[PDB]
Amino acid sequence: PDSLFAGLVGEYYGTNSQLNNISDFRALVDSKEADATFEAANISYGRGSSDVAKGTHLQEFLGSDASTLSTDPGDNTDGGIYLQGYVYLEAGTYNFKVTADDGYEITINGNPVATVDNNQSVYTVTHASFTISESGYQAIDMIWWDQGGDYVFQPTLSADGGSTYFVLDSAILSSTGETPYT
Ligand SMILES: CO[C@H]1O[C@H](CO)[C@@H](O)[C@H](O)[C@H]1O
Ligand SMILES: [Ca+2]
Ligand SMILES: [Ca+2]
Ligand SMILES: [Ca+2]
Ligand SMILES: [Ca+2]
Ligand SMILES: [Ca+2]
Ligand SMILES: [Ca+2]
Ligand SMILES: [Ca+2]
Ligand SMILES: [Ca+2]
Repeated sequence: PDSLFAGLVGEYYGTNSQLNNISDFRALVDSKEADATFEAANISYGRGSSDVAKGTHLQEFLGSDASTLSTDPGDNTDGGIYLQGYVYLEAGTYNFKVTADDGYEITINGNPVATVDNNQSVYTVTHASFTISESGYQAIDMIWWDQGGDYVFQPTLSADGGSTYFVLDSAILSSTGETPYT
């Protein structure tokens, strides 16, 4: 049975190879078991320095979510996270605005809705709008990585045409698509 919690299922992967793009990180995820798992209940991570994959930097980056880590990974040069689960959204129009170092991809109901397919120092992109056709728990997944140096990841979402944005957190996240009461 899968744990029901108000968050996404988190997996962390580290590597001593260079992560240059989304393909490289997804290949890392498919290559092995997660180096750690966690509950992603407050998806606003970092900012920090001196490589996410070194020392306790992952714990610092994950902050409020670090207390759910399954283990303390050893050192790597490069690393990233894969989050998957569900997000409660009412039918309507939305767009992401993401602050990140390095890149990332977010999908909703299997369709990319926010993509940065390269390394970058901290940058904020306002992404194109997408529609939700039916109110309820939408499938969501995210990948983010750090090739080294600084690291930050804060996807925010707007329901009102970019006037206000919110962090994805325990108010609307579900690990399985059932209603969490945690
Ligand atoms: C040179 O380092 C800078 O740029 C790279 C991307 O090239 C980022 O990954 C890193 O965090 C940032 O500090
Ligand atoms: Ca895997
Ligand atoms: Ca460590
Ligand atoms: Ca924090
Ligand atoms: Ca905590
Ligand atoms: Ca730069
Ligand atoms: Ca690297
Ligand atoms: Ca970096
Ligand atoms: Ca505003």
